[PDB]
Amino acid sequence: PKSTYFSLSDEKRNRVYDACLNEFQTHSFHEAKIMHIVKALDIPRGSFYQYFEDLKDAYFYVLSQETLEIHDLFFNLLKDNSIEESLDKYKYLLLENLIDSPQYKLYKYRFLDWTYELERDWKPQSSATVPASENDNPISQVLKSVVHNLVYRLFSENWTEKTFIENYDKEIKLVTEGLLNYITD
Amino acid sequence: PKSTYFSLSDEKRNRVYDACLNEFQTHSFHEAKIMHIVKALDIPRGSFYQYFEDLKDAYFYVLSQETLEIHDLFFNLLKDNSIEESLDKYKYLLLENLIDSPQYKLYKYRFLDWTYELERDWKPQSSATVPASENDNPISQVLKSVVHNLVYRLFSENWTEKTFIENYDKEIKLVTEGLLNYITD
Ligand code: HEM
Ligand code: HEM
Ligand SMILES: C[As](C)(=O)[O-]
Ligand SMILES: C[As](C)(=O)[O-]
Repeated sequence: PKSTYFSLSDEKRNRVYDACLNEFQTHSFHEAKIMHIVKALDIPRGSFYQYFEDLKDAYFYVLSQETLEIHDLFFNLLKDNSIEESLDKYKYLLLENLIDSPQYKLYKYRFLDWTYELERDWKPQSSATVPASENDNPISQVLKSVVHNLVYRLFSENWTEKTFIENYDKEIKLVTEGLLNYITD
Repeated sequence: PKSTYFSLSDEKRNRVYDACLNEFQTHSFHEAKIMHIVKALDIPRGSFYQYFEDLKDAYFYVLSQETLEIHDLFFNLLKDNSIEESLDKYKYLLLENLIDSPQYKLYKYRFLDWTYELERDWKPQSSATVPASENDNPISQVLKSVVHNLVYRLFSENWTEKTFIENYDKEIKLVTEGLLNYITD
């Protein structure tokens, strides 16, 4: 977003952010409209462009902020828990913060309704949403792959909560024990 | 594709398939054109529609056939190798059949240039490209996740071959030993 967005008071900036978040919880990016957001906020359309270059700007900003949060939900556990137990705890933070949440829809669109055009503009502008050390390491890449995939399938196959828990457990156990041990047992 | 495509002689059907494959090795789906394929084959445009409903039909068919092959490259090893060693061998089949191949471009577009519109039409029409038992199991889901992710990054970050091998090894070892053992060692 633009400097004027960041120079808003906490209360005003948080209101603007909430309206942008709410638009993206209820519409895919292709369906989202600047007009919806300004009518929610009851501000002239012009005001929107003082905060953001365009819709994409707001979308990327919302994505970056919510993803940072959903990631921190996991990465914060590693300060006070084994990776094993952090993963088991994260399962339930996901129930509360992803499945039973308005973010369910935000993430379904991100996962299913992405495009090369979005990726093209997203990737070069993006700041890390994971810890600085935690991008370059094999542990994060493996857990990313497997957990993102469970989330993708949750959306894709419209899993119930119990089906999500069942597969997460099976697959995170396989990751934890390894392929060799899972095979022996 | 339509019945008339399948009723072609092996030689004629294989020629048509090669031209469709070649169009998709050199263009993203959005950039691909029926006109390119028929000019390659030197047949009237009308002939194309006797073989396929539309471009999407040919694209999906090509994708399904090449993916079946790239998957079988792995799954065929499991008849004659430990899963551990099959994975290590697969790394090199990927060098020969993905990186140094015309399929590099076919797969880059599939990985990076997909859309909800494509997925919407793809998913319900798709037949399995993996063994019947091998869709419903946690091993396949974990290996899918991790290997697809290595492939995504290969394309995304334009990895050299050596960088692909380095990360594959690190990450497939972590999968094989497990997170616990990788941490201990
Ligand atoms: C243990 C849990 C997770 C880990 C370790 C993890 C890890 C990562 C990593 C490392 C990246 C950056 C990829 C790179 O730059 O190489 C990433 C990106 C991202 N993650 Fe996660 N993730 C986890 C769970 C989730 C969940 C539950 C969601 C959403 C429901 C999510 C959504 C995203 C999104 C939207 C991105 C942006 C780029 C992309 O799609 O890859 N992640 N994640
Ligand atoms: C050990 C290696 C691999 C395994 C076990 C694997 C497994 C799978 C599985 C199980 C599916 C179907 C997902 C489902 O229906 O739940 C799938 C789909 C697919 N795979 Fe792979 N895969 C591997 C490697 C590759 C590679 C190297 C490529 C291409 C370069 C690839 C490309 C695809 C494509 C294009 C699909 C179509 C749907 C999708 O994108 O998920 N796979 N794979
Ligand atoms: C500090 As904010 C997530 O309201 O822009
Ligand atoms: C049998 As075929 C892959 O040429 O349609």
